This record gives sequence, structure tokens and C-alpha cells, in this order.
Amino acid sequence: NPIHDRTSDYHKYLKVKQSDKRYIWYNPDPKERDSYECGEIVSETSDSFTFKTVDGQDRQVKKDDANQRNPIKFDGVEDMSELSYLNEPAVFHNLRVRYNQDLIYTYSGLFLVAVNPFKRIPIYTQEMVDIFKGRRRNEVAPHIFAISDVAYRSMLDDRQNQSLLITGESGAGKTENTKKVIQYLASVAGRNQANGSGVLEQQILQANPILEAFGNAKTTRNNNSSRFGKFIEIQFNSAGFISGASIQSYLLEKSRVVFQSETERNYHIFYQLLAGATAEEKKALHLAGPESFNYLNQSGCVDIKGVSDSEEFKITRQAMDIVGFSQEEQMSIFKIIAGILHLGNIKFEKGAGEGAVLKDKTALNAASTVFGVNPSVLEKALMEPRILAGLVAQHLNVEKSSSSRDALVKALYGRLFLWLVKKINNVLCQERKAYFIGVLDISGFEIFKVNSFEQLCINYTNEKLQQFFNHHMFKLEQEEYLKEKINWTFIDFGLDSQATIDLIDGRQPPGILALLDEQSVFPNATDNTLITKLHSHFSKKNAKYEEPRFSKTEFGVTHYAGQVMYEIQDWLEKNKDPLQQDLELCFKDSSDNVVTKLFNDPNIASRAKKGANFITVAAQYKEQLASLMATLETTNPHFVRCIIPNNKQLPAKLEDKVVLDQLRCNGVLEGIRITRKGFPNRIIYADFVKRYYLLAPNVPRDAEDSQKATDAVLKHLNIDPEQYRFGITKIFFRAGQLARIEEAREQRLESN
Ligand SMILES: Nc1ncnc2c1ncn2[C@@H]1O[C@H](COP(=O)(O)OP(=O)(O)O)[C@@H](O)[C@H]1O
Ligand SMILES: Cc1ccc2c(c1)C(=O)[C@]1(O)CCN(c3ccccc3)C1=N2
Repeated sequence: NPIHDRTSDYHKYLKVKQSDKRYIWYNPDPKERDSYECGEIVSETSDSFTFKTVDGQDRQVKKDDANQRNPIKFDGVEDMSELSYLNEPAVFHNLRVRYNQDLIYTYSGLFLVAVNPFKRIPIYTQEMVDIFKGRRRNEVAPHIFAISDVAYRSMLDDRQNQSLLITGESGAGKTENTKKVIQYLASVAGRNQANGSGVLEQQILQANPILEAFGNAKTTRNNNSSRFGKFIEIQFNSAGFISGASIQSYLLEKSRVVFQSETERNYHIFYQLLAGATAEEKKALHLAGPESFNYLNQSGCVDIKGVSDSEEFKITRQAMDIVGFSQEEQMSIFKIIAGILHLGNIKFEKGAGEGAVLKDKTALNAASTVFGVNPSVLEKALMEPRILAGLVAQHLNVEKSSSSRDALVKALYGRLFLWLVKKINNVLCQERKAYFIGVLDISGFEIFKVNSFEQLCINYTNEKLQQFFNHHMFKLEQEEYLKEKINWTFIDFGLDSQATIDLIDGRQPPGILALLDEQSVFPNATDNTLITKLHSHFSKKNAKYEEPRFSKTEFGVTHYAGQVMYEIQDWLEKNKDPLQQDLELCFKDSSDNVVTKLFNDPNIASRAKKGANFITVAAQYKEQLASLMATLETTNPHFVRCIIPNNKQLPAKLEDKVVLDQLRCNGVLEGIRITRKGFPNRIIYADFVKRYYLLAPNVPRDAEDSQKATDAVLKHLNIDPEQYRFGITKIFFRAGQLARIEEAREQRLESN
């Protein structure tokens, strides 16, 4: 039995190897709430603690705001819910104790938390794989394999699709753990020797460098940030063999193509192409350095420390070779990327009149060449599009025409992104599936210095997914209480998120997105009109809304992860998404095979179209979110949280400020908040008696009636009866009660 043999590798790499004072976690600087020091408690009141700081000073904290340290027996628990003092620095502390012993996987209730070790740990060998084949969560130690295996067994046993919601930015090990999930499924889903899903495993993983190049960018927070969300399906036939894979992509931050904030970058692919292309490629596409393109030079950043964009281009090209893109398709792909940049170098100049003119036509001709369109047709389609009056030319002014040029750049880039996913799906999905195990990968919760419409949609997606988690926790907790016949009554945890979701997207009262859709069609609405309408509806009316005293262009939303303030500039223009038909007819006529598909395929083109009208981005956004949540509610969900230990790519250096910030955003701390309100610590009686038979007189270590023996210990210790409940198999304890009993045990054996 490797699981029970303590000489085994399983116990060496996945299990834990092992004073009287009381300490408390505290913040030396209260403004830095995630940086903690340990302090000794010295005095005690009815309402407070007094503790010594590391420098020897004395401090008072009210007992209701104190983050007590857990007794050492709690150090290394496989589930955070096993901690008695369940608070933020105590949870981080448990993570540190396990990280320094190379235990990178820890449960937090339903969550599997995975911290990137920045070093190879030998826990993914085939012997390891064998350990987890067929095992349930509580039979083995925390491991990504355990989540994969539980999901696989339930898929066949319940004949139900499964979802795996996973969070983590570049550097947290999310890509690695997703690859581990795929390879574990592939290992057990096939025959032990003759499984034949080797090519598909290669193509799924090689799909990632491609969408990373076109969909990831450098933000102020991360060098490789996913500006789109995706759902990856591991598909199975009815017998449980891997049958294929699919990728579903959600809205992309196409506004990033035309605009980047200071010190940020456009999507990687532009810098890869300009840096990695051959001399004959550059001339053919009329390329220059990033400095020479307005779409790449407005930010002051064109390179990433320690990232070679030419080397990255060869990796992306190689990836495209592998997933099936032909040389003709790859060259058309970069013609489009090259064309987009050329489009952005067009300078529309103010003519002597209302309409705009184009003095220099160099950029227009360079774009028409690589796109395969007629420069004159494009020129008029941009500056003099035709509308209807039972077709009427309409001369446009400068920014009216620059904005339509931008709209073409966004539509071109966005449709190209959808086409890449469709092409990758072509080699990944060649069989109708029976079941799927789906990996959800959305842009994580975001707080920039200036947060705009995109951030409200991103954080709203996380807000609804955190509620999805909270409701699932609720039903599993109810199941646990009645199976134990614990008389405790809690309301649905999902409803704590409901105020914030109603504020963003409710129907009556109308939420922010509905008020935005309304203002977008009101003739003379501005952004000032929009935010005023927002304040009128919500300031001092929705409890999660805030009208700031300081600024007149910002509104605040209180998410599960904290408060975020959104600047309202350009929300109406961002919500409106037109493309003039003259532009679309001009590119339907193109001589390039890939470009034509972008405007002729009713799936790539005609995306969220509405009978000769384009719907709003908020409308497009709600459509995708509602369909995702519908798919998700049919599945059995599992949750994985990937964490960056630090920002220095360093092994064995876990930093509280870095880690804690992520656990707030990814929902783990929200789950902690709910767990600590109830009865987290649940002990089988015989175990409680065995540990604490010596705190009460005349209690045998192995009592026949442990229920009675536990009541003896609790009564003798004068434990507050409000702090525990008696189950049929276990005793339920409130936060802190088990720690005090543990302390009492320490002192008594201290004295011995
Ligand atoms: N569990 C792990 N064990 C060892 N190395 C890891 C693990 N997870 C991630 N890494 C390493 O850390 C880096 C970041 O991984 P990851 O975040 O998954 O990739 P990306 O940055 O592309 O998202 C990679 O170079 C990988 O080698
Ligand atoms: C399930 C779902 C549905 C819609 C989504 C997302 C996920 C995202 O994560 C994003 O892909 C992150 C970028 N983004 C976005 C960009 C511009 C405007 C609105 C949303 C997203 N919308």
C-alpha cells in the first residue's frame, strides 16, 4: 500500500513529514493589508487582545478583528477548512508550511489550490498516476490528478458532462496544470498500453502558443495577459475513450489593437511578426520597426524584458504548422496582421470642408496590396460610405472616418481570431462526442489604475462565476449537514453576490448594462449623460454602488473581490459596434482566400448580427455569458486555483502580498469568508476522544461510546455549547473552538 506505507514516494513528496504561547497575525502597516508579521499575545480582555509586535511595541486589537495564529498541530493540513482559526493570514500561513516542504497542492473546501514551485517536483510520474487511478478526494492527498480522476469517474458514473473552472495568470502554472489534466485524462481514458490519442494531445497543447500570440498582451499587471476567455472541451465517446477536443472562445479586447495605455503593448503577434519575419517577408509586406506604426508606438513599450519576439515568432509558426495551418494560410494570416498595421498608419487630414481627405496614400496602398483589395474602393468605403434613402454617399469628417477605419481594424482582427479557433477546431474535433470534460479559462478579476468598460465585463464574468461556485458550495454543505443531522440553517450563499449582479445586469430595476444599452440608442446621450443616469439610478439606492465624492466621471462597484472604480469615458462609443456595408462589400471582393472567409462565412462573419443591424457589445456580452452559465449548470463542477508564489520567478519564496492578492481575486478568500461563519471543523468522535481524552478525568482513550466521551471532555472544559453541534458520526465545531481545545491540550502536557 503506497498510500499507507510511510517509506513510499507518495508520503515523501505528497504528505507532511512531522511551545505554549499564543500569537496573532498582524499588519505592521495597516495600508498594506496583505503583508503580515507574527506577534505574541500578552494581555486579554473581554473585548480585546494585547500583543507585542516584532520590534517589541504593544498593540490592542478587538477580539472580533484579531487574526489568531493556529496551533502547530494545524500546520500542513491538506484542507484549509481543517484550520480552526480560519482567517486570511492563517490560510496563507498553511500554504507556506506546505510550500516549503514541496507540497504544492492544497484544498480550500471545494477549491484545489496549486502554487507554482518554479522547480521540478517528481509528483507526475507514471507510478504517481497509478496511485490516483480510481481514488476519491479523501483517499489521497491533494493533487491535480485527483481532480482529473474524480471528474473522469463522475463523467462515466453519472453520464454527465464535467466542468473544470481554473484561474491563474501567466506564471501561476495554470497552463502547466491544464496540460497535466489533459495528459492524465489521456493516460487513463485509453487502454493502458495501446491508447492512440497521441497526435490530438500534441495538437491541443500546440493550439496554445497560437492563441497566446493573437490573444495575449502585456498589461501593467502581467507580461502575458489573456485578453479573451475560452472553454476547452476534452471530448469522450460513450465508453470513456478520448474522442476529440474543442475550443470555444469568448469576446476579445479588440480595442487593444488600436489603443494601448502607457507602458502597455498591443497583442504579441504584431511584435513577433515585425521582429521575426525574414527580409523577403518584410519587403513583401512593407514592414518596418514597431516604432513606425501608430498602432504600436503610442505607449513607449515595444519589447518585454527577457522575451525575444523573433524567437517567439518561430515558436508560433511552428505551432501553426502542427495544428494544420498551411503555408498559404499562414502567409495570408500575416498579410492581415501586416494590413491592420498599415490601416492604422493612414492619416486622415482635415480638408477645406466638412469631409476629410487623404493627401498621402502610401499606407492605403500598402494595406490594399496585402489585403488584396482595390485602393480606390477601400478609400471611398472609408471616407465616403453609402447608406440608404429608398444608396446615398455620405462624406465623413476626420474622426468619423478614423473611427470607421478603427472599426474595420477591430472587425478584421476579431474575425481572424474566430477563424483561427475554427481552424484549430477542425483538426481537434473529427468525431461527434458522447461526453466532455470542459476546462473554463476566463480573464481573471482585474483592477488597473483606470478601469473601463472592458474591466466591468471581465469582473462581472468573475462575479457570476464566483456566485456559481458559492451556490454549488451551498448545496454540498446542505448535503453534509443533513447527512449528519446537524440542525443548522443557512441561506443560499449565492444570494450574497446577488446585489452586485443585479446592479450590473438586473432587469427590474434595470442594471448598468441595460442603462448603457438605453443610452447607446438615445440620440444625444453623452458619457456625462450616461454616468449621471447611473448615479440617478443607484447612488444611495443599490448597496454595492458608490458615487465618489471626489470625481464626477467614476462609479464604484463592490465586487466579491473588493471595490473597483470604473471611469466612464468612451463607454457609449465602446458599446456601439458598427461596420459600414461598403467596407464589408469591399473585402468580400478581395482576392485573398482567408480574407474572403472572414466576410463570407456566416459564422466568422455575421457574428452577433441582427437583421441588417449589429448589436451592442453589452448585448453580445450577455449572449455569451448566458450561454456559458446555461452550459455550466448542466455539468458537475470542479475548481482549481493556480498561484504565482512571487514576481521574481524564484523557487521556495512565497510572498504574502503576492499570494493573498490572487486568492482575493480568484475567489478562495470569498470561500473562506463563508466557511468561517458556520461549523468548519468536523471531527469523528473517536478521533476527538483519542486526542483529548486527557483533558477530562476518567475518560478512556479508546472509549466504547465516544459520543458520550466527547460530551464528557466538552462539559468538563466548560466549552460554550453554542460553539459545537453533535452529529451522528462527527462533532461540528465553530471557528476557533477546536484551536482553544488544542491549546488546552498543549498546556496540560507542557506541565506533565
Ligand atoms: N507544477 C509545476 N512544476 C514545475 N514547473 C512549473 C509548474 N507549473 C509551472 N511551471 C513552470 O513555470 C513557468 C510558468 O508556467 P505556466 O504559467 O503554466 O505557463 P505560462 O506562463 O505560459 O502560463 C513555465 O516555464 C513552467 O516550466
Ligand atoms: C464566459 C465569458 C463571456 C464573455 C467574456 C469573457 C468570458 C472573458 O473572459 C473575456 O473574453 C475577457 C475580454 N472580454 C471582453 C472584451 C471587450 C468587451 C467585453 C468583454 C471577455 N468577455
